[PDB]
Amino acid sequence: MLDNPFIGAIGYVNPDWATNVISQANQTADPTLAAQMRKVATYSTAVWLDRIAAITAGRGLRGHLDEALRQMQQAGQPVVITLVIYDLSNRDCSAAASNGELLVAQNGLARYKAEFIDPIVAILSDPRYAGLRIVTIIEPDSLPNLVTNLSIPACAEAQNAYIEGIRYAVNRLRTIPNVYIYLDIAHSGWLGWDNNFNGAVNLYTQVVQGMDQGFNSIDGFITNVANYTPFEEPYLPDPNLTIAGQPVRSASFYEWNPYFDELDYALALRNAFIGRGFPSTIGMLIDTSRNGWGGCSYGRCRPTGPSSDTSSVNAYVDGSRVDRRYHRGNWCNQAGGIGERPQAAPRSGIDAYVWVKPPGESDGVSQPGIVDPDDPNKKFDPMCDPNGQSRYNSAYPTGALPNAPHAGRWFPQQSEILVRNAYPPIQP
Ligand SMILES: [Li+]
Ligand SMILES: [Li+]
Repeated sequence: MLDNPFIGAIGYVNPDWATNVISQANQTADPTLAAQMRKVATYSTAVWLDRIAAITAGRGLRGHLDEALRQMQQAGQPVVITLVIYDLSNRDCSAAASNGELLVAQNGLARYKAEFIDPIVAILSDPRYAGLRIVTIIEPDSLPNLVTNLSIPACAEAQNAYIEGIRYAVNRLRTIPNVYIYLDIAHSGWLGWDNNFNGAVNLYTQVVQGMDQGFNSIDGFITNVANYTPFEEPYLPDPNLTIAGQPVRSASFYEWNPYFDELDYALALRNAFIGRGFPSTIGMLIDTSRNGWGGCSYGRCRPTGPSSDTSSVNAYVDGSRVDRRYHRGNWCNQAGGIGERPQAAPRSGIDAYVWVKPPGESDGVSQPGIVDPDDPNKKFDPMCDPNGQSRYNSAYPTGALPNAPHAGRWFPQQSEILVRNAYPPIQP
């Protein structure tokens, strides 16, 4: 088993996502933007298994793996395909409701094992796929809730199902020698504060220690999945820098969080886990699909230096940060930009920047009253309301784009914004 499956392999290109991108390009008036959209279709994005039906619907898990085999044969190089394992019972427990089909009180954990993990593992175990490198991102938006959100009944009730579900998933996947396993561990805007950071290190250490292979059960962690947090905040490199008698991390946008970006956060976690007994062979992934923050939106353009306004902490930080969101918890349908293209080992400790969330796919429908005919479990979330306030802090707008289709469906307007705002800009 490789130290890093992204070294010496080319990323899987999902033809179903790429078809949507190319269709968008053909509907794009601006010839420059259209050529950029066309180029985006050539990059590697992850295949999400977000419900039991995803295993067989359309080309299905087998179909994507067969396609990966074809790309491998054509390229004469190993292909690395990324899969997102995302169907825990009481999924996304801190949200008032989730699109996830399984509930703890309705045999959720048992069905997670028997109808979701087991058939996936049976497919991935097929000797036909032995030559691929298969990366599995384990359960976004799960464990970090057990650090910060246990006051919420759906999270407190989900504790064992999350722990036992994730242990089961990893234990079974570890029986397949070409599967590389990365646990999702949120992003800096969730677990950066000292108490959350230490609580997460404790929690994940306990979860992994209880797996069959202990600290050898996983290959690393991933941050920023489907989020927009920059990998680097180059004009705020020092969270303790004094402006107007106060450190810049005291700004309203950060609320004393010592981590402004995913590189610092991911590497700090990696060192902390190594300190707890994880082998130094662990590596971190960062989802850079939508965190470039080029172009202009939310009343600002990308900064090109520290703010000249040193009159207040907030003025300085707000003029210096590349993350332009109104509030760090604004996760739905943001007017961001595509980030760094997928690339292996960009810094020591980082296995790769990857695109897990596929750019252009919606984070959620933008108003209630509209049922998804193809998924009865998809539901409107107020964080996607373009006319609403953040639920995490109602002083701030959601920043969500209007006219969004249900989660996972192609979102023409956001796709154009994401490409136009790409950083570095897309090279057609
Ligand atoms: Li490694
Ligand atoms: Li930094």
